[PDB]
Amino acid sequence: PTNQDLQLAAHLRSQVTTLTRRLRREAQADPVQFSQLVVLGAIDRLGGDVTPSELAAAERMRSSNLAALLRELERGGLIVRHARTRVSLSSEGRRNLYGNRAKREEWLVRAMHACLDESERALLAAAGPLLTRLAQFEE
Amino acid sequence: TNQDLQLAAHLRSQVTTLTRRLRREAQADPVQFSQLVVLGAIDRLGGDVTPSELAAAERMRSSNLAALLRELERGGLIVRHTRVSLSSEGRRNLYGNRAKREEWLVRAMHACLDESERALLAAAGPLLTRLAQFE
Repeated sequence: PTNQDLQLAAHLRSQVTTLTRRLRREAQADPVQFSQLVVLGAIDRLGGDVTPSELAAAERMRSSNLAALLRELERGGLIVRHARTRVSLSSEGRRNLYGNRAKREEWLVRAMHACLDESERALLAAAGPLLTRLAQFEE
Repeated sequence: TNQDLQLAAHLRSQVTTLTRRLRREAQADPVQFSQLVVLGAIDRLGGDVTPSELAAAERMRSSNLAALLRELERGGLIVRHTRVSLSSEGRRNLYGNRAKREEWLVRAMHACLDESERALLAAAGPLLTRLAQFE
């Protein structure tokens, strides 16, 4: 393992985490909304019919803490709790999540038109799927 | 914008997924995890922060935050002086965690990518930094 591979990893890490944190700010959502969005996005990611436990585990979230945000989400109609207990997005929940994601994506399009040319977007299109491959790596 | 929107939806997902994978390779349970987030937040802000600027910086709620600090102090990772800083052990945990994510990424990039894939990433990477600094 070369040191140059170590500096490529350091760079890739800072770039991908730094871009992810900017996209966080583009949610345009106060503390309460932001905490809620994370839970919501997590449920949709896991396929939308999930135990509190599975959700806590996937978000390395604490059982105690999720219990309370799940409580807020139901009061606000964004999730629906059945049946073991499983939570789902209500269609208000979807409209909200997809909503925020549509904002962040509009934002990014405008970054990409202002920051990059066509051949640079084409590189990002080739490179982006390799991020997924590293994200899904099993050794 | 159809392609444009396609690219941006993919790109967002690709970045935030690998960043999710990165914080898993902390290999921390929930309690140790929730903590690194405040540690990094404090480090990122220069490390002489009050709870409020902190809570504010990070889109973060104060119940949550107050409770994390007390764990952090008791664990020996932060020092209190109404302002808050990282102890050396806290600087050590944080940077140790960063190192280990890097070590993990290296193995990942050597195992599942070929040489030209890694070079595309070296080439595309910086573009990610520009989109992040788009103020």
